[PDB]
Amino acid sequence: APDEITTAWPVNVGPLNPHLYTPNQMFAQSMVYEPLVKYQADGSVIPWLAKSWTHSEDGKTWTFTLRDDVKFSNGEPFDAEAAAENFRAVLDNRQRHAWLELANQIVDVKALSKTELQITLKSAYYPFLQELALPRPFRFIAPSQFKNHETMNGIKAPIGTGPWILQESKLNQYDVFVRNENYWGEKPAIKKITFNVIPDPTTRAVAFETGDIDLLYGNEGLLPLDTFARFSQNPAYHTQLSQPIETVMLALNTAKAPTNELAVREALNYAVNKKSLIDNALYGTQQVADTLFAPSVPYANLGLKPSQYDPQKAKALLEKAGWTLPAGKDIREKNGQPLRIELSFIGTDALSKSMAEIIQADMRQIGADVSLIGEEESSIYARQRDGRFGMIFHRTWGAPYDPHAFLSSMRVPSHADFQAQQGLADKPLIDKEIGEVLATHDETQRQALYRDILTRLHDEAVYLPISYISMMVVSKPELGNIPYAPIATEIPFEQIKP
Ligand SMILES: [Fe+3]
Repeated sequence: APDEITTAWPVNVGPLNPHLYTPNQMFAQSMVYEPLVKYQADGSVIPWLAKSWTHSEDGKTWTFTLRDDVKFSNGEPFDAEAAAENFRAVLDNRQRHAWLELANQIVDVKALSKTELQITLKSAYYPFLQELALPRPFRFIAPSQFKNHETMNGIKAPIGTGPWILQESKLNQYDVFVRNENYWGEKPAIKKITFNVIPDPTTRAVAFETGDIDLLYGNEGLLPLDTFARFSQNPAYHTQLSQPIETVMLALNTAKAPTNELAVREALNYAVNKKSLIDNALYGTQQVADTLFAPSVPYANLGLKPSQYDPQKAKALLEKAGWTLPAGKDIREKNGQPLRIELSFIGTDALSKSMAEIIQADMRQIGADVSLIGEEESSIYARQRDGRFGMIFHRTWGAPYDPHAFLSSMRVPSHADFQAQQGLADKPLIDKEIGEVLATHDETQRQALYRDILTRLHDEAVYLPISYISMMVVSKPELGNIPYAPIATEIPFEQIKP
C-alpha cells in the first residue's frame, strides 16, 4: 500500500478540539482544521479560507472575504456565520487564551453576509494575521459539532475543512487519518495515515529499523541523537535536518537566590562550554546559541554581544560580587550562603539529563554547585507556573511565534518566562514595552521597542542560551525528500508523495 504510510507519536492525537490545547496535538489539529490565512516560510501569510481582506485606516476593523466553495467534511457549508460562531465559541473561553494577545484584542466578530466576515479590534494589532494562522485556537469546526453551543466544554465530531479526516482512535495504540476526498484545495497523494502510539524515543527508533513505521518527523527529542547520527550514515535510511527553528536554553530565576544576582547570572553565561555540550550531548547536530533569538529571527538582528566560554571570567565575576572559596572547598560562599542552584527537569528525558550533567560539571568548575532535580512532567510544569526553580530548560516556539508571541506570553504569570523575570527591576517597563510593540504601527518605533526589550533581557542575563535546534526527519527512501512545514509544530503530510 504505497499510497498509505505509517508513522509514530508518543501520545494520541486527542479529541481534536480546535479551540483547546493539551491533550490535543497541534500537528493533528492542523491536519483537520484550517485558518483564514496560511502562514508561509516567506514570513508572510497568504489567503486560505479568506480569499482576500481589507482593513480600516486605524487598523482596528478588518473585513475578510471568504471563499464560497468550502465545505466541512460532513457536507455542511463553511460561511461567514460559521466562522463568526467559531470565534464566539473561542472568545467565550477567553481567559484560557490569555497567553495569546489576539484573544484579548478581538472585540467583535460578525458575518456581514454569507461571504463577508468582519472582525473588530481593541487596537491596531500588528501580529493579527500571524496569530490567525496559528494551528490553534482560531481554526474552524462545523458549528453543528458544538456542545450546548459552546466548545469550551467539549465537541462531538472533529469535523473540519482540512485535507484530512480522523477515522479511528484506539487509546494507547493508534490513530488513523484518511484523505478528505471532498477537500477544496489540492488532493494529497497519500490517502491513509496511521499514527502508532510509541511513548519511548528508543522504542520509536527500534520501530523504524524493523520497518514497522515509514516516517519519523520531530524536533531534537524525536529519537536518540546518537541513533539519529547513525541513521544518517545508513544507506538504507533517509534522514534530514532542517535549518534551525527555535532556541533551546536555560531560564534563570531572577527572583530566587542566588540567581537573583546579576553577577551570578552573568557568570553562569560564561561557564558552560556550549560547543562541547553540543558535540557531547547533541552529537553536533545543532548550532551554538549566544542570544535568546537567532540573528535570523525577525527584529532580532541587534548585534548583541555573546558571552562565550570563559571559566576565568566566570570566576572573577563571582569573586568580585563576594562569592569566594572557603578554605579547602570547591563551592563558593557569600553571607554564609553556599553558591547552590537547583536545575529542575523532566527526569525521564535522557537528553535533558545528559545536558544537565555537563552543565552541573561546567558550573562546578567555576565554584557553583548545581543540584539536578529530575521530576515527572506535571511537576516541572507546576514549578514553571509557580516559579519554583533556580534554573530550568526552556524553548522558544519558532515561526511564526518568534519573537512577538513568545515575548507577549512573558506577561502571563502562569508562564515560566514571567516567573524567571519577576525579580527584574525593569520587569514592569519590559512588560509595558511588550504591550506597546504589539500595538504600534510605527515601524521605526517597533524595531526600537524590540531592540530595547531583547537587549534588556540579554543585558540582564535572564537566560542562558544553549543551542538553536532543527527539525529532524527519518524516513524510508521510497517517500523521497520530505518537505518542512512553515510552522514548527505542523507536519506537512499533504505535500508527501510516495
Ligand atoms: Fe503550549
